[PDB]
Amino acid sequence: YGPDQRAQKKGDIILGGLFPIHFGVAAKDQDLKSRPESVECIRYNFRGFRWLQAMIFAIEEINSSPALLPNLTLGYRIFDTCNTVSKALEATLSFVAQNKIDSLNLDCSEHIPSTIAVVGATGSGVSTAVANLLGLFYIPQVSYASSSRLLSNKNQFKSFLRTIPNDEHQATAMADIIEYFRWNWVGTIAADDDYGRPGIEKFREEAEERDICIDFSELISQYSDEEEIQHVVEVIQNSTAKVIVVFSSGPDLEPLIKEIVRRNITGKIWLASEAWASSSLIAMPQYFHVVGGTIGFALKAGQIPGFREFLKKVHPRKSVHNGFAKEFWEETFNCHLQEGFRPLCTGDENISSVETPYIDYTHLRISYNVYLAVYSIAHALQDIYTCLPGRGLFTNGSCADIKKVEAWQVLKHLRHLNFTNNMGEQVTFDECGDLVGNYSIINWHLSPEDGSIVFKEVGYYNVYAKKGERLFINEEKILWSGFSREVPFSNCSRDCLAGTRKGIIEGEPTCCFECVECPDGEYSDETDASACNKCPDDFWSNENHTSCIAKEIEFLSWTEPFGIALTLFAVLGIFLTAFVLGVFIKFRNTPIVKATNRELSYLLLFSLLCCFSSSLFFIGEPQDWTCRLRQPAFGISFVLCISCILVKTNRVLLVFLNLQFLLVFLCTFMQIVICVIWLYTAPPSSYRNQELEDEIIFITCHEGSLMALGFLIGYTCLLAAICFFFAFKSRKLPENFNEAKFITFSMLIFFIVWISFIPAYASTYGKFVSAVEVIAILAASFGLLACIFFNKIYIILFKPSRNTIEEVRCST
Amino acid sequence: YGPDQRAQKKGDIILGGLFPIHFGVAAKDQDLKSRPESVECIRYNFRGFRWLQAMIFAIEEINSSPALLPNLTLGYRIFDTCNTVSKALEATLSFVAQNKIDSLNLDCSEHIPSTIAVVGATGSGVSTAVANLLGLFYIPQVSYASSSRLLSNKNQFKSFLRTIPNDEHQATAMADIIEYFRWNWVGTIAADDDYGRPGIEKFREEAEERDICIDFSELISQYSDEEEIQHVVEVIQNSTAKVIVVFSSGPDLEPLIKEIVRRNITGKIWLASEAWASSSLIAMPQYFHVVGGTIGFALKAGQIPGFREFLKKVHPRKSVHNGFAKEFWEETFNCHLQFRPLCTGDENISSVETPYIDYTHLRISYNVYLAVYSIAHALQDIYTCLPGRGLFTNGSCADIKKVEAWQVLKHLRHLNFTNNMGEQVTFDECGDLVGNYSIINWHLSPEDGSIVFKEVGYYNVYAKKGERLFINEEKILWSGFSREVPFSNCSRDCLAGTRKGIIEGEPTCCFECVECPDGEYSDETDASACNKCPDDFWSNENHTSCIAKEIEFLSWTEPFGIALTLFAVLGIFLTAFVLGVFIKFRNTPIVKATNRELSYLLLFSLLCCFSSSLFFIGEPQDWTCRLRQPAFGISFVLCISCILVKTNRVLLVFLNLQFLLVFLCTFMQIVICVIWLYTAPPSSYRNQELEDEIIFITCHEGSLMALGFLIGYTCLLAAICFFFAFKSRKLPENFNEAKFITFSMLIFFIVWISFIPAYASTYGKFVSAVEVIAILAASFGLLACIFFNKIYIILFKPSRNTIEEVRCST
Ligand SMILES: CC(C)(Cc1ccc2ccccc2c1)NC[C@@H](O)COc1cccc(Cl)c1C#N
Ligand SMILES: CC(C)(Cc1ccc2ccccc2c1)NC[C@@H](O)COc1cccc(Cl)c1C#N
Ligand SMILES: *[C@@H]1O[C@H](CO)[C@@H](O[C@@H]2O[C@H](CO)[C@@H](O)[C@H](O)[C@H]2NC(C)=O)[C@H](O)[C@H]1NC(C)=O
Ligand SMILES: N[C@@H](Cc1c[nH]c2ccccc12)C(=O)O
Ligand SMILES: N[C@@H](Cc1c[nH]c2ccccc12)C(=O)O
Ligand SMILES: *[C@@H]1O[C@H](CO)[C@@H](O)[C@H](O)[C@H]1NC(C)=O
Ligand SMILES: *[C@@H]1O[C@H](CO)[C@@H](O)[C@H](O)[C@H]1NC(C)=O
Ligand SMILES: *[C@@H]1O[C@H](CO)[C@@H](O)[C@H](O)[C@H]1NC(C)=O
Ligand SMILES: *[C@@H]1O[C@H](CO)[C@@H](O)[C@H](O)[C@H]1NC(C)=O
Ligand SMILES: *[C@@H]1O[C@H](CO)[C@@H](O)[C@H](O)[C@H]1NC(C)=O
Ligand SMILES: *[C@@H]1O[C@H](CO)[C@@H](O)[C@H](O)[C@H]1NC(C)=O
Ligand SMILES: *[C@@H]1O[C@H](CO)[C@@H](O)[C@H](O)[C@H]1NC(C)=O
Ligand SMILES: *[C@@H]1O[C@H](CO)[C@@H](O)[C@H](O)[C@H]1NC(C)=O
Ligand SMILES: *[C@@H]1O[C@H](CO)[C@@H](O)[C@H](O)[C@H]1NC(C)=O
Ligand SMILES: [Ca+2]
Ligand SMILES: [Ca+2]
Ligand SMILES: [Ca+2]
Ligand SMILES: [Ca+2]
Repeated sequence: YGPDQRAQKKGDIILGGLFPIHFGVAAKDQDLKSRPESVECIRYNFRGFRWLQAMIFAIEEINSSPALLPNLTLGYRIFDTCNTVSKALEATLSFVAQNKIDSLNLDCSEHIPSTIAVVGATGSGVSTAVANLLGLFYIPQVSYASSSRLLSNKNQFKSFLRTIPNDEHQATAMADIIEYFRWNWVGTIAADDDYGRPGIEKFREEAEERDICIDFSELISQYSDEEEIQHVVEVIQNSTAKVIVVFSSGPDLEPLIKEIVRRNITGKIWLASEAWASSSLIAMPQYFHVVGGTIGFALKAGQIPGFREFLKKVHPRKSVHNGFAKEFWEETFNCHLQEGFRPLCTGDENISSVETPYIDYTHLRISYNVYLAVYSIAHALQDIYTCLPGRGLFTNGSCADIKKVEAWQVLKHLRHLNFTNNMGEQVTFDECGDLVGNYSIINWHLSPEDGSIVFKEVGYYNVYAKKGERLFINEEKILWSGFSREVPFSNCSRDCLAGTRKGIIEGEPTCCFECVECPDGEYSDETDASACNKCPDDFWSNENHTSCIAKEIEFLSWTEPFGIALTLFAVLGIFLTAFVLGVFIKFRNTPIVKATNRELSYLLLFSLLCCFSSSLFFIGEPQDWTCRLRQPAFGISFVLCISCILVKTNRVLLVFLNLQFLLVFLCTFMQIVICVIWLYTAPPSSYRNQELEDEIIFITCHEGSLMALGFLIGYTCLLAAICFFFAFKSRKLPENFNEAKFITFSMLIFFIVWISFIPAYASTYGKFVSAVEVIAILAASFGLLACIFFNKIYIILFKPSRNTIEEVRCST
Repeated sequence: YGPDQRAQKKGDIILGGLFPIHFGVAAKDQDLKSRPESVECIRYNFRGFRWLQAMIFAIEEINSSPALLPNLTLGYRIFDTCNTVSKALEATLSFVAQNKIDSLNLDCSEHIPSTIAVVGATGSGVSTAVANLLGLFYIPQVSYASSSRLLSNKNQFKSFLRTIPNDEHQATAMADIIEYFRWNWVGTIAADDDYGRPGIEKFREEAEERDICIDFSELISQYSDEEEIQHVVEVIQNSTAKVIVVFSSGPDLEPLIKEIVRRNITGKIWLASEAWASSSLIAMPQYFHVVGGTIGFALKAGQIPGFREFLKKVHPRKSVHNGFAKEFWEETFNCHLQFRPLCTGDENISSVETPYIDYTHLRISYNVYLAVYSIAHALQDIYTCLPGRGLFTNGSCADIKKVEAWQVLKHLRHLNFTNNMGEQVTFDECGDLVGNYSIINWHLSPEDGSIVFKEVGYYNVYAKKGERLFINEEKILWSGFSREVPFSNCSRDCLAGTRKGIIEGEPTCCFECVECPDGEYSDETDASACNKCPDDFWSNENHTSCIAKEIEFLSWTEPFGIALTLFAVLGIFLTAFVLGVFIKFRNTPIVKATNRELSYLLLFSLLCCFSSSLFFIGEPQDWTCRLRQPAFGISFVLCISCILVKTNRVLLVFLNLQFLLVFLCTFMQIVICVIWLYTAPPSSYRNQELEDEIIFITCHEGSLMALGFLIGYTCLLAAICFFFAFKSRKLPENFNEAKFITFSMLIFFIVWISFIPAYASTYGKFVSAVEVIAILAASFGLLACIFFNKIYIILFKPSRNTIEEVRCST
């Protein structure tokens, strides 16, 4: 009536199931020279047998309780799929044998039992192929471990339900894990089925959202040959990425793991999915120098309060409704049962003496899914049983009949299901028939007692919280590759420090770059800069281009000690001129003072008080008003002083008011008219220039027109030359204590100071070019004050005042 | 047993058939006392009807010929799938009904026929679901239009064969088309099934190798609701990529196309796969402002001779074995068979424009023809087997009257036949067939206003990589117009003055051009690193290419240097005239009155003084700048020391002593010029620090103390002579010589004082222009004062009486 090896028991209501008792089929090649024969399944799976026992224990538990489904019993027909689509299709063609006869009008035993619900398959290709056929007859299929997203399409899979979350949240969780430890450079490996490809595509979308670069991406399989495995290992070994993300199962990853262990490749960081993070085919001590320190996902554990004793009650003779117990007994103890080199089995053997994954578990993660997968169908049937007329889920509020139940009525009550389990948590299904739950994050260690691999919990993924606040990882429990508390470095290129930029594009992806220094006018202080940023105006870049600092303004100042030293030599001149004026005003109507002109000497001593005070326009910060008055002050004061010297000597002044006060006004007026035309045609101005150096701003003054500056100096030098020539011709003539000799000396000192000044102006730098124009004024101003006046002051004031000051003297 | 309407004919060997007579099914989802019923198909498909008629015509043509399978007949049973997996599984269960009883031991009618082979489905999900159920019983399945790569796995699909190539070459061809027209910013759209998804993953894998950046990737479906369509359209119209690559079919693309038409989105470039490049659902003229100008692939054509005449003979009452003809006659003429009027039987098939009779090429109908003939040649190879040469265990043949499905599968695995067009047909180890592609482009007809597909190229799968694609650019209208090739790059290419230089958290295809700073350049049209311009060169103005620098010095061939050279040669040629008059007119009282031998040592020092100015003209070198200053120093101290001991007033009374006072005064400067050059020598120096455009060649003088000593000693010896000669200006002796000595020593100081501003006021190339005139003025002033008045008296008219020993004494 189907497959030979089966577990079945009769009752009023039949359920079906499909479990992996073997890992696969025998690898043989069909040459088709003869009739094809049925294939054999090779490797025994003990986890699958425990999952099968979960169904039987749940069904018997419901059969023993009068709270759930009174006066009604359950049966089962359970087969083996061997992780192959063909054997699953052979079993599910037996599930639909009665339903298909009525649809094909084939009209032969007529005693075929009916299946109203199936606890579905493990893999996601097997489940799709089963659901394709079960959807024709609306038979519900409650899978416990199929987690592909493609089964959430309710246009194609009308009657599919599951008790496991799908793989969108796990891909997003791996993206959060990679983003958490600050990595960019990864690689991906997938199985070539319906479980690997959507997980890798969702992870690729999530990683491309968060700027994570993928180096290599490969597909592997259980039946891939040797050349493909060698090519994948060459792809892995040619890469600098340490972090590798795997969506695969155990049987699909075991060839690649064995090949990587054979070449002994150490130092990779494996990120595991739910299928192989707890797999005993890969969690072996022999491989721990390759796969140590693996970080992986797990489901949430469950409590079945009587299950281990039921596992221990197994026996190959007392299990008459289980056809799978005999081979479990043979593979567990390595012997042979006599059919009613391997020795003969006896019934007196102990389950606890052999370490197999049948009772070596510490948690229940998929067996709890099988437990709820039976209890959901049981509460759907109970919801059918307890209905009151007029309040059903049908047209007129009518109710289905518990004596005559059809599969689509159970499907309709499974679409509206809300029941509380043994822990007090509520179980419902979505509009896509899904169920949601948390994840655990575990890490592979090495036991110090027996050397096996221990899965220690390091964190959780809480699916109910807001986006960005879901992952929790404790870093103090992670051992990277079984040791090495340092977090490993797994991004492409090392970061550029301050004063550099990411700079050069290469043709590689964005994660790989270089480091280039900034120019000499800009600043950059950040890790991984893409450009260099310009300083604001009147700022210049700091050394190493980390920050930007201010700029220094250079001018002659009032408070620096050189300016303080130059102010006192211009104050001393004023208080020496105001002493000569004091002696001249107090000691008037005396022969020396009255012998020459008294009124011209007052106008000469006022012009000297203007010549000393005209040097203070060259000290300080230049502005507009102190550069439009800087040159006319010197010009007018010196032409007034030189005119008063020239017109006073009286030898060729009156013999060739007064006629001598009118030769001063014209000579100063011809300079005033120049200084008015200059300021009303082309005025001087200030300037803040930055062109000599990039770190010093100089404050200088533009003089405007140079012709009006040439006239200003040429007229003064012309008048001093006329005075020098007219005073040189009277040096021997003694009159007023040999005055023309001292006038000649003063006009010589004026030209000596000018000729000494004209080298020094064109050879100095800023803040020192306004330092020569003060000493050039404060040398001529004492040279025109000493020679004319100090000899007469000595005769008037000191001891020659007894006899030398008289009208008899100062005549020869 | 099975579906209601079918096309069925009895024979000795029965073949199956699965064709899409309809496009899809309706939507009904509720379970309120349903006992849910059969789903209805909606839209009629005439192209699928033509494919079904191709299979029927091939079977009838095989049965008419005595040269292929004699004394035997072929039958058929053909169903409809409506592009649905469930509707195909209902028929496939009817196909395997006899074999299924034996496996389950279900045991009854016994009249169930046995199907030998199935002509497979169109879609790549429907074919997978059929192949899963058909591989149990080893019934072969030959598909005419499924092209997914997932069907090439022979561990899972043990009995599946194809007559259409898979989609590796199509995705590689799309990558070659994109690389040919030089784009790097595209987008992708794929159908959400077993057709679109591996093809778009293969295209992504090929496009990462060729440096093509993808902007967006989205998935569509036939039964998508409204919100997904609005989201996909909003993804499309935020992108700057004009090139969109679609890998889907007609019914899955139609809702998105309708939504893009209603929002009037224009300007995009569509790249079509084989499925919708000839689809009439998308190629409506009302959509031409959106999808006009599409570039797509197409298969290779075929020839079936009497096929149109077979198509023109369909009739609802003369087709007794084809139960699909009644709905065809209703849908073609919009009438009703016994508000739609009542049909008569006499309507004309050529009066209605449908895709049934208007095709102009056969592509998939030839695939159905080749499928049926492949099965027939496998049966003929079974039939003509010689005993002892079989393909079975002991070399034994099969039996044609008791044939089974696995025997036909074994023979189809070893099939090699020739078709009506003269080629060879065989399947490889994955049951795959290899073929070329044609590349077509959508135009608008100027007569009917419809859409015309014009061949612009071919893709050749038998050539070496990089030599497969052929495209004729002269035949492409890029949107129904616009012969210019469009632009799809993320950023425009940089120029030679700039560099490709930013990173934004954006893909490598997107950048911006940063201009090179003053001093750098590039010289390529896409440069990832701006280059520093080489040494002694500088950027021009736009940093697109840089030019050399200008070296600044006073030169021999510039006219100013020529003028200085002439003014220095005139002094030598005037000194050699005074020396000629002094040598010819010797033992005469003017020449003999002073020291004659000491006046020959002064006209040599003047010849050295004029020639010492030629070290300041030209390019500075190491030897010129090491002899530039000592030559001036020794020549001027010799020329001043020969004047100092010549006046004779305080020289011999305060060739015995004059030469021994010349020698010490020149030796005291020779020792300085030896210590300076053997302790701290001067050197040449090229400097670029003043300006970035001009290099200056100047000279470092080394120590400044040994430079100050020369000038100080020279001015000291010129001041002592001035003081000693000023005190004798009135004394008349040898024609008032001390007055002229005073004038010469005054002119020397005037030239020095005039020189000292101009050295510190000039720039480069003019600072060596003042040091020549300052030497050529002192050298003329130390000659004109001394050696002209005497020459005038000796040579010209005062030679009669003034030159005598009675004169030149007072
Ligand atoms: C104040 C002053 C007029 C300089 C000055 C000072 C004191 C002096 C004492 C006696 C006599 C002339 C004197 C000139 N400001 C002008 C300055 O900007 C620029 O000056 C020059 C710059 C170049 C060449 C010459 Cl030829 C001069 C002068 N001259
Ligand atoms: C050739 C020379 C010695 C300049 C020279 C030329 C002709 C001259 C004629 C008469 C007398 C002295 C003369 C000096 N090269 C020196 C030059 O580099 C630098 O010179 C100076 C630079 C700054 C200050 C002074 Cl004080 C001098 C001089 N001096
Ligand atoms: C768009 O970008 C592509 C590549 O990103 C540019 O194609 C390059 O053009 C230069 C100039 O002849 C060639 O040297 C390169 O070999 C081309 N690249 C490739 C990959 O072939 C194309 O020119 C750009 N189009 C623009 C800027 O209009
Ligand atoms: N859900 C996985 C299968 C799976 C989950 N947990 C497992 C444990 C063991 C083996 C397989 C599994 C899939 O879709 O393919
Ligand atoms: N190649 C398509 C099938 C196909 C080819 N041409 C078509 C024309 C119309 C519809 C479907 C098709 C597939 O694999 O799915
Ligand atoms: C790359 O690695 C560095 C450590 O070298 C780390 O600080 C950084 O966050 C990583 N990720 C980036 C740049 O995205
Ligand atoms: C890996 O690198 C080696 C270099 O020795 C090369 O030969 C090989 O083809 C590479 N494999 C890849 C890129 O898959
Ligand atoms: C393999 O790699 C491990 C890692 O350190 C090393 O200890 C060992 O020596 C290597 N070789 C073998 C043969 O195990
Ligand atoms: C299930 O029932 C509980 C209690 O009646 C209710 O609080 C909860 O919202 C229900 N769940 C759903 C999905 O309706
Ligand atoms: C998931 O985890 C969070 C916090 O760890 C917890 O509050 C929540 O109850 C968990 N979910 C379930 C269904 O227990
Ligand atoms: C597209 O543009 C709209 C309008 O600005 C914007 O709201 C949306 O976020 C953009 N992106 C996508 C993916 O739709
Ligand atoms: C669509 O837009 C184009 C220009 O963008 C315009 O010519 C055309 O008429 C539009 N079609 C409509 C509004 O139907
Ligand atoms: C198929 O038949 C042709 C015709 O003789 C022959 O040339 C060819 O070698 C055969 N085999 C293959 C694999 O094409
Ligand atoms: C395929 O394309 C090439 C290029 O034109 C051509 O030579 C060849 O004949 C075509 N057909 C076949 C069957 O190879
Ligand atoms: Ca009970
Ligand atoms: Ca690359
Ligand atoms: Ca025949
Ligand atoms: Ca991005």
